[PDB]
Amino acid sequence: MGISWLDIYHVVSATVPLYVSMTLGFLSARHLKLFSPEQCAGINKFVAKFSIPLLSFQIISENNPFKMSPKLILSDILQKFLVVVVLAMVLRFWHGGKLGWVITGLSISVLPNTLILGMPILSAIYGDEAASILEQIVVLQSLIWYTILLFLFELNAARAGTMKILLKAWRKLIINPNTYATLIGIIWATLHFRLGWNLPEMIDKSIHLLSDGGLGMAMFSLGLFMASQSSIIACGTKMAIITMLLKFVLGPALMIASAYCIRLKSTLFKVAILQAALPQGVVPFVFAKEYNLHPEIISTGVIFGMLIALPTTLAYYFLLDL
Amino acid sequence: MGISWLDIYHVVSATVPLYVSMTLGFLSARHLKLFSPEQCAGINKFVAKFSIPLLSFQIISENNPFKMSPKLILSDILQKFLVVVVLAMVLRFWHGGKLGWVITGLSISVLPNTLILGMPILSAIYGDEAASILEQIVVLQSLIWYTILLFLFELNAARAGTMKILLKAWRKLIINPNTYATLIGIIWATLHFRLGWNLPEMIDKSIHLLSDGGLGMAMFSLGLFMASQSSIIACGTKMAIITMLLKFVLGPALMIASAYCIRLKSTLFKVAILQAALPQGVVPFVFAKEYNLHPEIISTGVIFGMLIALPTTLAYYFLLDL
Ligand SMILES: CCCCC/C=C/C/C=C\CCCCCCCC(=O)O[C@H](COC(=O)CCCCCCC/C=C/C/C=C/CCCCC)COP(=O)([O-])OCC[N+](C)(C)C
Ligand SMILES: CCCCC/C=C\C/C=C\CCCCCCCC(=O)O[C@H](COC(=O)CCCCCCC/C=C/C/C=C/CCCCC)COP(=O)([O-])OCC[N+](C)(C)C
Ligand SMILES: O=C(O)COc1ccc(Cl)cc1
Repeated sequence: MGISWLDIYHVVSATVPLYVSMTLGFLSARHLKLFSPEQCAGINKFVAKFSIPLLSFQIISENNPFKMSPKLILSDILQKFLVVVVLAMVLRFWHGGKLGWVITGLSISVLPNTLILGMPILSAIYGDEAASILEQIVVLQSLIWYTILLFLFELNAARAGTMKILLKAWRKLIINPNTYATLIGIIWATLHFRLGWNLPEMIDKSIHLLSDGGLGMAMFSLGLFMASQSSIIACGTKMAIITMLLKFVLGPALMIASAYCIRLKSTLFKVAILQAALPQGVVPFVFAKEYNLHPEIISTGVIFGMLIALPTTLAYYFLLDL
Repeated sequence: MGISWLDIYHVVSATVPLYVSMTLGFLSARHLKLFSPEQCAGINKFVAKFSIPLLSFQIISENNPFKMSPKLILSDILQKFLVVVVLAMVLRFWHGGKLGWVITGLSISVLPNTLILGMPILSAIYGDEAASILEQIVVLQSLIWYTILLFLFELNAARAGTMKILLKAWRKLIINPNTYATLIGIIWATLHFRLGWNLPEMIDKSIHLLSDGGLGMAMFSLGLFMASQSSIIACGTKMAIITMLLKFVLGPALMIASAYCIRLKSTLFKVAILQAALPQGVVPFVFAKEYNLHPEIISTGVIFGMLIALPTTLAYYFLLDL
């Protein structure tokens, strides 16, 4: 069946540390009362300005741009376009600030946590044939989709003529370290994998020194933020259910539609579909907190996702084989 | 001059990442204005409360108490006794508070940086045994000397009769994260090296996620604090010389005296002496900044010692080697 009992344990081992960090952050902010809200904001700003950009640079620079499969990229782009279209259509009939929910909808719908909790799960269920397609997904995710998400965040922030707002958002984006990180990362990937240049050991050691606890500190900030809320389900039960349906019932459905449209055939099809039902991630939450765009919804989604990501992933895996 | 030129590159490569993190912190605090003073204090608090204790626990757990060299421990204790007596005597006849000055002196004089700026250097200049000796010294440091320094910090904070103040310092020490970290690390090292109780990966992964970036974060905090002051050499002129002649002319000299007192022989007599003539670690800084005890003096020493680490250590190597 593939469930075994020595793989769903690998999943739990990969997931538990992210929970230990969140619990430590929450206890520190709530019961121990170490960090004031300003200090928590400073920690989150450090995560968003240094850890995340450096991790994105590493991810982009450690993958060959000339080996990425065009079909996978087309499928990912089509999924993102479809989710944008459906969210825009929904926000017209039902619901002021409409762009804010689009960013939130995209954050919790088409940005799975493929980096950490998507690697062991999928690598075990299908082997190494799924441990080289989830890096093509993660690199594309970081570069293209975090650049676009940051542009949308800046545009929304500037909103509160028309070319003035776009110009202001673009000007604030070029100063954003994430853009520089992604651009330098892709340039270095091209150079390394075409001309063979190797990064000097000093620079690699410096980057690995300053951006090694990025995931742990991100979880710490995410746990700090839930110390400032009244309940674990900050948004509410009704909104939490929608947050789950937007991540495990809509994202996977749009990914299946995109894969069918692109006609994915080999394990690419199943890995592409089953990686869209993965946990939500924390980078979207980090951005939401930094720009203060419905952080409660994102962070509430992250927890319950990471809880229920195993049963849903196994259900999708059983469905696919059928 | 006989030292192989590759050693110089090893030292420079081991030292560059720390300077890079320091420069990034300084720029973010002073030139980019990313962090307010409260946010910098929060980052330093996070480093001191979650990164340093976990790193110390790791260091203690990955050492075997039953292979420790008694002569090395006696030499290390005798250095700190000699330094304590000499510092008290000099502060007695000549010269706030004496206890605070004693703490600063014992933080700038008998607490070098061995973990990072000692292994690649003293192991690439002497051999492989030096790595084990430095590991033992670092374990002694993080186990007993950091705890004693924290107790002294708490005593100074309380002072700023005797039994009541000592009791208050003890009460404030038992809850300190470092105390619990070291007291659990020693017990776990005993259990793991006497019974084979390997630490489950679910816990090692959590500890690493929350402690890998501890060193980079400490350097970043040092850079932020240095940005807080006006000039790079904040302490002045007679506090940047009487702070380095106690770390490179007294810290090593009293180790040389203690080595003859204990009669260290072979490589030990040299590794144990040249490890004392190394730059200051950032943990004593972190502590001083947390407790606000003349942090400028420690920061200046840390900044100016990493530059002369190679000249001074080389001079000691070519002097003792005779
Ligand atoms: C068995 C495995 C070990 C598990 C830990 C259990 C230890 C023994 C049991 C209890 C004591 C432990 C208390 C620790 C919590 C901090 C101190 C405290 O106690 O919190 C605080 C003091 O914290 C602090 O400064 C900062 C928090 C430090 C958290 C430490 C996180 C890093 C931990 C590193 C240790 C590494 C351990 C290795 C684990 C792997 C082992 C295999 C005092 O508490 P309070 O009530 O007095 O005031 C608090 C309540 N108010 C605010 C209302 C007065
Ligand atoms: C030989 C040994 C020594 C070599 C050391 C090598 C690397 C050191 C380590 C990391 C890089 C140092 C940080 C660079 C920051 C650039 C400025 C910036 O990221 O944007 C900064 C903003 O930043 C920040 O807020 C965050 C600061 C932290 C930067 C983190 C960057 C992460 C990206 C890393 C990729 C770099 C890889 C190294 C190169 C490898 C390929 C050759 C904008 O200022 P601006 O001038 O770009 O535009 C400003 C325009 N206006 C003047 C109008 C304002
Ligand atoms: O981080 C550094 O470079 C200073 O070296 C040490 C770091 C942590 C401990 Cl517990 C002891 C020494």
